[PDB]
Amino acid sequence: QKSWIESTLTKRECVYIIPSSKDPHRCLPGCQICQQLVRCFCGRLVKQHACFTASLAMKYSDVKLGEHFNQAIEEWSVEKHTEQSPTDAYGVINFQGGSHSYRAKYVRLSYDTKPEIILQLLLKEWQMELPKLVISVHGGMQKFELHPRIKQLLGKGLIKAAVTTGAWILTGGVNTGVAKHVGDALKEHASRSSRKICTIGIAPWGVIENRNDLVGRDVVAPYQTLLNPLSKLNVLNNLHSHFILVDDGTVGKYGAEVRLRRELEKTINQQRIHARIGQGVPVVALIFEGGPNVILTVLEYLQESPPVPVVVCEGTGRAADLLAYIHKQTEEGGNLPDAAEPDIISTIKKTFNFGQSEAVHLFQTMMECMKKKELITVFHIGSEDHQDIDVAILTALLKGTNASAFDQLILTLAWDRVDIAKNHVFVYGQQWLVGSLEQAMLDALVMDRVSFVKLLIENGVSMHKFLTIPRLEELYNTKQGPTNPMLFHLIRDVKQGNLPPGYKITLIDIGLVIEYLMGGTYRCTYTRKRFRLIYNSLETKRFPYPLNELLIWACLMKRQVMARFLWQHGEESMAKALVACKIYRSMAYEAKQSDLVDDTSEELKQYSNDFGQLAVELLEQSFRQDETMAMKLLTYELKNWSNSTCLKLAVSSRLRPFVAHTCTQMLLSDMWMGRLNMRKNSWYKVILSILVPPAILMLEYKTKAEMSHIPQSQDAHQMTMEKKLPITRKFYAFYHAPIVKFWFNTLAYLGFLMLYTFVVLVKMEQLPSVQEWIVIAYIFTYAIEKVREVFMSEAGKISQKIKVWFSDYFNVSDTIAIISFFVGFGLRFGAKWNYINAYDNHVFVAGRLIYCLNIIFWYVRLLDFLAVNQQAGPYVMMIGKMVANMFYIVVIMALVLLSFGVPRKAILYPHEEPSWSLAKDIVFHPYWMIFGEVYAYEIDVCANDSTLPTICGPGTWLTPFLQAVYLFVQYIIMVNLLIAFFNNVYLQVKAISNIVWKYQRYHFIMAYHEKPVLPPPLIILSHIVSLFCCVCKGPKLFLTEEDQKKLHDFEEQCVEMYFDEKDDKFNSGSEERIRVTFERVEQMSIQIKEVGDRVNYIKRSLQSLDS
Amino acid sequence: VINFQGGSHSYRAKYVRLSYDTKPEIILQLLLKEWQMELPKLVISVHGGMQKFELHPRIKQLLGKGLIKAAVTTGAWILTGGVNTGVAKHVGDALKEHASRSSRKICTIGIAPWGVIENRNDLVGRDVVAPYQTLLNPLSKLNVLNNLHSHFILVDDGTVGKYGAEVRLRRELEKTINQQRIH
Ligand SMILES: CCCCCCCC/C=C/CCCCCCCC(=O)O[C@@H](COC(=O)CCCCCCCCCCCCCCC)COP(=O)([O-])OCC[N+](C)(C)C
Ligand SMILES: CCCCCCCC/C=C/CCCCCCCC(=O)O[C@@H](COC(=O)CCCCCCCCCCCCCCC)COP(=O)([O-])OCC[N+](C)(C)C
Ligand SMILES: CCCCCCCC/C=C/CCCCCCCC(=O)O[C@@H](COC(=O)CCCCCCCCCCCCCCC)COP(=O)([O-])OCC[N+](C)(C)C
Ligand SMILES: CCCCCCCC/C=C/CCCCCCCC(=O)O[C@@H](COC(=O)CCCCCCCCCCCCCCC)COP(=O)([O-])OCC[N+](C)(C)C
Ligand SMILES: CCCCCCCC/C=C/CCCCCCCC(=O)O[C@@H](COC(=O)CCCCCCCCCCCCCCC)COP(=O)([O-])OCC[N+](C)(C)C
Ligand SMILES: CCCCCCCC/C=C\CCCCCCCC(=O)O[C@@H](COC(=O)CCCCCCCCCCCCCCC)COP(=O)([O-])OCC[N+](C)(C)C
Ligand SMILES: CCCCCCCC/C=C\CCCCCCCC(=O)O[C@@H](COC(=O)CCCCCCCCCCCCCCC)COP(=O)([O-])OCC[N+](C)(C)C
Ligand SMILES: CCCCCCCC/C=C\CCCCCCCC(=O)O[C@@H](COC(=O)CCCCCCCCCCCCCCC)COP(=O)([O-])OCC[N+](C)(C)C
Ligand SMILES: CCCCCCCC/C=C\CCCCCCCC(=O)O[C@@H](COC(=O)CCCCCCCCCCCCCCC)COP(=O)([O-])OCC[N+](C)(C)C
Ligand SMILES: CCCCCCCC/C=C\CCCCCCCC(=O)O[C@@H](COC(=O)CCCCCCCCCCCCCCC)COP(=O)([O-])OCC[N+](C)(C)C
Ligand SMILES: CCCCCCCC/C=C\CCCCCCCC(=O)O[C@@H](COC(=O)CCCCCCCCCCCCCCC)COP(=O)([O-])OCC[N+](C)(C)C
Ligand SMILES: C[C@@H]1CC[C@@]2(OC1)O[C@H]1C[C@H]3[C@@H]4CC=C5C[C@@H](OCCC(CO)CO)CC[C@]5(C)[C@H]4CC[C@]3(C)[C@H]1[C@@H]2C
Ligand SMILES: Oc1ccc2c3c1O[C@H]1c4oc5ccccc5c4C[C@@]4(O)[C@@H](C2)N(CC2CC2)CC[C@]314
Repeated sequence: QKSWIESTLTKRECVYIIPSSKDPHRCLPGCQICQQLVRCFCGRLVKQHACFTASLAMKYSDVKLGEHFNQAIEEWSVEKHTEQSPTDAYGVINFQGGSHSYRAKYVRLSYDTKPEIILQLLLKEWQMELPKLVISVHGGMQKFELHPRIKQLLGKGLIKAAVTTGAWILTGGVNTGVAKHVGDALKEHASRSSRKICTIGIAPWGVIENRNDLVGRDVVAPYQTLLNPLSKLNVLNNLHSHFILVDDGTVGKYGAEVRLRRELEKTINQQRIHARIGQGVPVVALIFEGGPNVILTVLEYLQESPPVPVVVCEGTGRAADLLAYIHKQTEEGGNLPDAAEPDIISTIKKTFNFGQSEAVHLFQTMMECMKKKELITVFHIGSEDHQDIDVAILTALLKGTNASAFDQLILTLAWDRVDIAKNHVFVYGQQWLVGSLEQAMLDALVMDRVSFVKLLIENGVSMHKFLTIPRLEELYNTKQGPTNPMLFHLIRDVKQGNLPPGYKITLIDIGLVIEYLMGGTYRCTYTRKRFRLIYNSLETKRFPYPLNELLIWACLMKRQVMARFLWQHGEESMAKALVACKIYRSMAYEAKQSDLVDDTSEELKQYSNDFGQLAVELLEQSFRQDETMAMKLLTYELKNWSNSTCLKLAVSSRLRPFVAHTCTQMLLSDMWMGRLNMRKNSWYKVILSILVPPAILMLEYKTKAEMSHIPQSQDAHQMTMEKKLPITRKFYAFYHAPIVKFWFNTLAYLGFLMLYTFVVLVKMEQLPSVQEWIVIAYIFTYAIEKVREVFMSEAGKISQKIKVWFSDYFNVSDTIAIISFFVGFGLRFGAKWNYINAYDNHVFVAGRLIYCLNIIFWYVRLLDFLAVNQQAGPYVMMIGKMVANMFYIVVIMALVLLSFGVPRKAILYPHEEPSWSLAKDIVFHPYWMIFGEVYAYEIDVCANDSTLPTICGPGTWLTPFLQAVYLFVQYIIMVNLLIAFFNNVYLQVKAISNIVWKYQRYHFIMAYHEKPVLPPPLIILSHIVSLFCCVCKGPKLFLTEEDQKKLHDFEEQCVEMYFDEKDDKFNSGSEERIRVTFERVEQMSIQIKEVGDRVNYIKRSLQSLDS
Repeated sequence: VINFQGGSHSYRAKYVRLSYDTKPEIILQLLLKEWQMELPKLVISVHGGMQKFELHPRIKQLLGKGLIKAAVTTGAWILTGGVNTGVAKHVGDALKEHASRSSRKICTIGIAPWGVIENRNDLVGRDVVAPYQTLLNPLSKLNVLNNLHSHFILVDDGTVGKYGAEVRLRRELEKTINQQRIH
């Protein structure tokens, strides 16, 4: 029937009508007054039942003929004579808008609803979250009027208890008594926190007004909140979210829900608070201004398994304050103080007039409520006692119901409340079991509870003894937390597609993910021989560096707040940040290349740039402390990250601000020098020493101690271990310096162009000249070296070597230049000569003309040599970026060109056959007009000074007007638009070009450590040796053990200085000092007004003691 | 190194395990040259009662702050009992509140015995960076070292138990510093 409520829930009607006690009121003609006023013992009168069965019985006189044997008059029970029926009510009970819209729900169910059915209602149907706290408020109806001061504290404490725990608040529902003060607390401090606060009012379907207006199946009914003057009944409170309405008889009969509300508390406390915690949901009882039936409710909570605790307030003044006074004058669980019962029972009867007879009956309840003091928490207002009742609500669930501190701690873990756990669980004197704090850590890591991981580490948990292999197997294999939906896609990409449905993840599989993300020759510690054998066997079952293992975990599970926390703890801070920058970057690249409805690539790319910024800020901190030791931090092997290097990790991430940072640029500048001391040399001297080999020995070099921060080769280190440096060592130092390899290739390249310019300008005979064979020998041997750069570069995959190398500009240009040369040399050399006149062989012409065009590639390649300079380099990279940026302005200039050329050719040349010359003529002249050529005497072809007098004809007077418009658009609009484009894009392209230039000095300078000594006409001598030693049989930074110790102390010290100066800059800013002033002046305003009230309590005794 | 299991930070420290009959010139030669320590300008030998406990919160801030600003502004050594019972628990919690990585200037030297200390056999080793736990052992009653010290001097007369051998040697250390020139 498209209604889950109708198949399960229940209305119920009083179908069998028993009249009232004896008496109809007045009005002698008795036959009419038995219908007009006589109520049913149901409670409603006889004309409102309508009783489809007994409607045929009311016509006789009524149901059930007369006197009915007085024992049988009482016989109406709601079980026997009150018949059940389907729904009649559910929908939205939207209150008339005050501050906001304020929707809510209702059900109208029976009394005999089973406890499993009512639990099934709240969770599944109404889409509510299973809570972590139930605050059942209880007090007295209709009494009223807290003070203004106490209204703020009890109001604020009830909210911050519920929004920080995600609690249900069970109220009476109706606006009398408690719920008026519960909702006014919601009026003050809402902050739209009804998403987290779910106040559930359990009222009856009785004393509520406008019950017949709520009649309806799936009806969004409006409901008014106007205080009805003539009436005395109660309305619902506007700031509730859900209503449960129970009817036993009818309007009046003010109790049916006391059992059902209490049975609801039993069902929640039997449900698990979380899918990892065996403890059940706690229930607390808050007591405002109370009553006579309240005392039976408080005692019914304490006498139960489990013993639900009770929180009692004071200051309101009723039975609430009786429980405050009775609990106060009482020590631990003995009978009484001195005999002051005439003072107690007198105080009981001033609340409600009992009169010494059953006021004694209240005292047996007051002596059982002073008995269980441990489960009673009184909140004394006026001495800031126990600090904001939300502490005292949550503390009351820890003092009584004796359980382990583990049970106290894991309860706070579900609430996500550390200030209760720090100040009331980790107190002095608390004794802990051996494995309890470890089980708390395992729960807190899965549940993404960062501030508890911080608390458990400070209170004794060691991650070294904690983080085992099977436990870290679990941390990946949880769905009981915020998981990454991307990790399972990464695992199937490295296991070739096999996916069983259960599939507990192994660490052999995670390592294959890390090696896939880090790329290159990265080898994780999971996929090596030592780990696989001890993984088969299952101390050695622990990890040496646990916080390296969890930092990867937090990144792969996309738990950034956990990752930032686990980064600060442990060693190798700048390295872990660069690894994390790479791991998120690779997952961001996999996210785009994957068919998911949730991209989450911009989230990972932001996370990659956060750790990248941390790496730069640690390098800046290390560079300010000591320049030389910071350059060592860039190049020492890490021994926990696949023997990699902080440069190699940042270059792998393409993290430009690290490579462009002034520390790496000093290191790159010093690797360029080699063992030459180019601070006290000159570039004149390096070039001179290439041409004059004996001039090498007059050059100042660097000592072994001036090179401890520079990585070297293995055999280059052997040269340094031994004015030092005898003769044959100084030749190795010179010719293997990258600066020398450069000029020794540059001078050979300039001599190459001088020859290849000579070849192409001078007449070519049949056989090549001596100059031309030197050219061929260069480009051939130059091509071999380019083949060697491809094969022997970085990445094991041969096709991946290809994709990197064709990504640079001049490497693609070299490929076209090398191929087209031998196409040209082939046509040139391998052609049948004529012997009568050259250039009657069109194959030889085509070969020569390729030389004339191929030489452009080799002059533009001088920009490639010019880009080594600090000033010229950024401009060369700038030219390319400006061409790409101005493309669409130039396209517009090309359409304006064709808009003019086509009509000019059409008007001036009306008698043309189809020819490809027409394509030339519509483009040619209008293009040269952009560049200054007006063609002054071809304008106005019918003039006397015209150089085209035969073109004069019909309508050629239009073309001067066309060309006037053309050049206005080209120079005056489009050329000046293009000047303006470059001006206003200059600074941000010059800036980008500086960083790109500085980034790519790494790949440039680290290439010259691997290039041979000898330039590309003579390099073939070096390729023979390279094949000789390979068939027959990069740089590292060496450190002794006392220099690794001094370096690790430097890395640790500079990280400590980083977080201290970061905290000192935040605490000393103007923004933070104003607000801490703001928060203290707020508290001082509270105290002085409250001390100002105490000193007014002093002057009452001044008038007394003056008397 | 007797590196404590990381709480707030790494918190390294040293130890020696020496005798009772060490000559006063030898113990002075130990602290300065070998452990690369600076000769101080103040020695604050704290003394109190073991295992008693629990200062108030208000008095914990003033006595905590005053002991640090005495030591960081003078470059002082603080001589404690070393073990976590009694005084050194309150000396180190002063270091927890107002550290500001000022262990570069603060050199708290704990002189404990090699007796009542737990995990003494785990510290057995020539040039060994040994790990050391700070877990409150429930069944036990013995004392652990305090994590926020920097140097430990450990004197054994008999064995575990026998709670006094260092009272003479700690006092003879104070004689050697007061015979050295402050500058
Ligand atoms: C004697 C006279 C005869 C010849 C004179 C005429 C000479 C003509 C003038 C030519 C201009 C010369 C300079 C070229 C600059 C190219 C820029 C570049 O590198 O772009 C990209 C090439 O990315 C690649 O993957 C390229 C792969 C193959 C090589 C490209 C050949 C282009 C041919 C040119 C066509 C003309 C050739 C016609 C002539 C034969 C760089 O990569 P990316 O953009 O960073 O993205 C890479 C990553 N990705 C792989 C994931 C996408
Ligand atoms: C990492 C990437 C960068 C590296 C790239 C490196 C690879 C570069 C690849 C280069 C290869 C390019 C093609 C070669 C020429 C063939 C095309 C052609 O037009 O041939 C002509 C010459 O035909 C001949 O038989 C004579 C050729 C003599 C040898 C020179 C070409 C090969 C050299 C290559 C050395 C390169 C090796 C470099 C070292 C590895 C055919 O026409 P014809 O015969 O003239 O005319 C016939 C009619 N008639 C007789 C009536 C006139
Ligand atoms: C200074 C350069 C111009 C000079 C020529 C040499 C060019 C040198 C290289 C330039 C780099 C290219 C820049 C980006 C464009 C990529 C390719 C492309 O065409 O894309 C566009 C399609 O194209 C069109 O919509 C128009 C096609 C007409 C081109 C005709 C050339 C006329 C100019 C010739 C000169 C006549 C001179 C007469 C006047 C003096 C669309 O863009 P896209 O594909 O979506 O990509 C854009 C950016 N994105 C990747 C972020 C989306
Ligand atoms: C924007 C709109 C433009 C129009 C679009 C339509 C284009 C249609 C193109 C058509 C060209 C083919 C038709 C002609 C056939 C060859 C014969 C010939 O004319 O030879 C002539 C030269 O010219 C040539 O040899 C041809 C020129 C080829 C380049 C054309 C560029 C086209 C595309 C752009 C590529 C640019 C590169 C960049 C690309 C990225 C030789 O003869 P002559 O010079 O008359 O001299 C006579 C005297 N003689 C006997 C002594 C020699
Ligand atoms: C890469 C970025 C994209 C660039 C954009 C596209 C580039 C433009 C592409 C244009 C296409 C090429 C046009 C020529 C067509 C073929 C010519 C031919 O067949 O014969 C002609 C050969 O003449 C030539 O070969 C020279 C061609 C003129 C030079 C063009 C310079 C570019 C100017 C524009 C640059 C900006 C263009 C703005 C765009 C609107 C001669 O005719 P014939 O019949 O062989 O002989 C006649 C005999 N007679 C000579 C003795 C009288
Ligand atoms: C690949 C890299 C090599 C490295 C470079 C050094 C090695 C190269 C060195 C020398 C090789 C020269 C070839 C040997 C034959 C000598 C004859 C000769 O040249 O006679 C000519 C004189 O011309 C000259 O003296 C120079 C001619 C080339 C111009 C550039 C010279 C400087 C290049 C290198 C130094 C600059 C370095 C700049 C940077 C510091 C006279 O002309 P012809 O020859 O009678 O007539 C030509 C007609 N034919 C062609 C049709 C036959
Ligand atoms: C057939 C096609 C061969 C394949 C082409 C494809 C590329 C092949 C690879 C490379 C190109 C060839 C290598 C150079 C040798 C040239 C040979 C030659 O003919 O020399 C001639 C002169 O030559 C000279 O006097 C100098 C020649 C080379 C000088 C440069 C190399 C020195 C540097 C170190 C590097 C060493 C070289 C590097 C090697 C990689 C002698 O020949 P000839 O006939 O007696 O006389 C010439 C004309 N005559 C008869 C009118 C007088
Ligand atoms: C991957 C690289 C691929 C390279 C492919 C290799 C291409 C090889 C292509 C062609 C081979 C040419 C050999 C001859 C073929 C038959 C014609 C013939 O014999 O002679 C005719 C030649 O006519 C011409 O036009 C010759 C030039 C053609 C090549 C054009 C440049 C291509 C390279 C672009 C630049 C490189 C860019 C590449 C950069 C990537 C006419 O001459 P003849 O007959 O001797 O007699 C005179 C006239 N008679 C007959 C009237 C008397
Ligand atoms: C046999 C006779 C032998 C000598 C003759 C040949 C002389 C030598 C060859 C050429 C001229 C260079 C001489 C000046 C060098 C200055 C040093 C310098 O600072 O270099 C910078 C650029 O280094 C370069 O190499 C820039 C490019 C020049 C070589 C290639 C020719 C392109 C430019 C010209 C083409 C034609 C131009 C148009 C006009 C025709 C690099 O240094 P930096 O960043 O400034 O920082 C200084 C510290 N550092 C050096 C440690 C890095
Ligand atoms: C038909 C008539 C034509 C009409 C006119 C129109 C046609 C003429 C138009 C354009 C011609 C200009 C060509 C250069 C354009 C490069 C653009 C580029 O992408 O550069 C790239 C590098 O490239 C450089 O840094 C270029 C360096 C070499 C200079 C170019 C040669 C010009 C000089 C010789 C000329 C001498 C003249 C005589 C010879 C004939 C940079 O690319 P990017 O955008 O920064 O991308 C981001 C970085 N990334 C690459 C790593 C991914
Ligand atoms: C409109 C703006 C204000 C201007 C006001 C003043 C001007 C009034 C407006 C327009 C004037 C049009 C007529 C003038 C020609 C008189 C001379 C003549 O004969 O010329 C030629 C013909 O010329 C023609 O046959 C005219 C062609 C039609 C032009 C279409 C509109 C042009 C302007 C665009 C639209 C306008 C809007 C444009 C947007 C601003 C010569 O040919 P012929 O006769 O054979 O000569 C003998 C040749 N023979 C000896 C070689 C054999
Ligand atoms: C959007 C833009 C509109 C303008 C435009 O670009 C695109 O549209 C293009 C189409 C081109 C024509 C296509 C076909 C031919 C036929 C050919 O027939 C051989 C004849 C003879 C050779 O001698 C046989 O022997 C001669 C050339 C011609 C007319 C082209 C001329 C240029 C034109 C007009 C181009 C022009 C730049
Ligand atoms: O930062 C770099 C600093 C210096 C150099 C490079 C850098 O990056 C490269 C790059 O990229 C460019 C993009 C656009 C325009 C020019 C370039 C260049 C130029 C270059 O090709 C070049 C010099 N050498 C070879 C040449 C022998 C010197 C190789 C490396 C190279």
